Amino acid sequence: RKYFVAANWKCNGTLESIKSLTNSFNNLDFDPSKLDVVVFPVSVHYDHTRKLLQSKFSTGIQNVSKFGNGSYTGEVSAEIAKDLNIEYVIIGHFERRKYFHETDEDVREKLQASLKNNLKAVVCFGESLEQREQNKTIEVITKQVKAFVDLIDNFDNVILVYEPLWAIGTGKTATPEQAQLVHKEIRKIVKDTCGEKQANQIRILYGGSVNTENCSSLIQQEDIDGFLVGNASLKESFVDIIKSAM
Amino acid sequence: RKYFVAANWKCNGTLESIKSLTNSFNNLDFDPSKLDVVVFPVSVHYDHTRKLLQSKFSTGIQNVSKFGNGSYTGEVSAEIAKDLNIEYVIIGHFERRKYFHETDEDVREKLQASLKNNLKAVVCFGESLEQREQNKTIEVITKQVKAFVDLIDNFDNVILVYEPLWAIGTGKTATPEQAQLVHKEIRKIVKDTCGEKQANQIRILYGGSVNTENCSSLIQQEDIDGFLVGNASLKESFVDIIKSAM
Ligand SMILES: O=C(O)[C@H](CO)OP(=O)(O)O
Ligand SMILES: O=[P-]([O-])[O-]
Repeated sequence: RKYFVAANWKCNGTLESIKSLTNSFNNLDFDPSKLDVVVFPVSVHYDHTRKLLQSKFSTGIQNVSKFGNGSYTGEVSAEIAKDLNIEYVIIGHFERRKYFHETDEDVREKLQASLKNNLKAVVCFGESLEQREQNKTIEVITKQVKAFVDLIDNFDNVILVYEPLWAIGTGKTATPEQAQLVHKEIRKIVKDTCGEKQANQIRILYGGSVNTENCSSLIQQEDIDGFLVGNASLKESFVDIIKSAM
Repeated sequence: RKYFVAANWKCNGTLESIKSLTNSFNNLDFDPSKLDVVVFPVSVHYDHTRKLLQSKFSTGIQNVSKFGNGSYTGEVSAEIAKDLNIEYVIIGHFERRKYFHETDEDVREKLQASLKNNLKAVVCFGESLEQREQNKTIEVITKQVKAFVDLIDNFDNVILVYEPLWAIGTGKTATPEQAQLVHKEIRKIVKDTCGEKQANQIRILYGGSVNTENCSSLIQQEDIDGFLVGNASLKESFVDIIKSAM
């Protein structure tokens, strides 16, 4: 599988901080045919970020609308993303499910709209602390993945992300071994639902706390194909996280 | 009061269509010291739009986060807007109340963040067909305005918009006089919750259907200080709607 390292800048940045951060990223010599490196700035920072990053970096946005063009004040359609050659979208991030009540059906509709417009999708899911302590991790992830997985018609163009919500902001820690087991089962669902080749092709990223210290322990696991990185991707040392995939 | 004519492009535009439309808008000679004219493109179109419009046109975005900077994937904070010199935000548009379940409390929180970060805000509210048919227009608008109105300190920098939801896709039609009656009531609510001077300063825009054939009849009404214009603002003839306020 081609490894995939993504920077989710979330709701952070200034014009000047992005100028310095993108300059630092550009100093890393990597081959984009060997690994994908994608930066997801805030929507209003996209043009600045895409201009400042060298062409080896891919870019995307952090959300996309389930509606197409029309009377949807504040939304960005997949059609507008296509017209701007915004290559990737994040869908289903836990912060959208938590604060903006995004549902599995919304994730399905956004994936559908994205694929129809030739956008590549980074689709997020994962179980809560209570679900995990109830031994419901596989029931929860299965339902979340089955909400959308039958739409995938090209297994390079959809990238899955496991978010261990039980170990985000809970004072709990996931280990590489724990993450590897969930990733194996995610790949088993894709297998079940879409077939063995397709399952062995798709990228499944880890979306819990990634930093320069733990990144290699994660990506060296057999079924962990890269990361969706949050706060560590706002630092110049994010290049060392990319190096773990090189 | 200075009149205020705003283009809510909603979720519409291509880079090419915006190049043509902004060129047509730039041909209109008007004096921005006498009239505010504000364009609200989609977030990922903002940079292109602001570079293409002469500064006589003010610009803004169609939504803003209720949260500040941080782990809010997909949101745009008021701090980020301010660093980009985005001048205006729309808050509380009925489409966000409808499709994204934005509440009065969300509107308040977005307004507080916006004003904290020295943005100007276009704040929308209005009653449904059922509410009007139950004779609850004033009760409903009083509650919607009182959810946020105490946050306003500079009554030039918050602009209210009445959206007659009862006449939007209902087959019902608001006459300019019916609009005027609600605008006068909104101004009375501001007078009694804030003060007389405050109420006489604040702009109250009509946010129902505005086109080249009705704009003159609306802006002549005493308590109508401009418009938040939808589909008609995607047309070159929007310049004639601007002229009606000149
Ligand atoms: O990966 C995301 O996009 C996350 C959600 O937590 O951020 P972090 O890497 O800091 O945990
Ligand atoms: O966009 P509205 O005036 O129909």
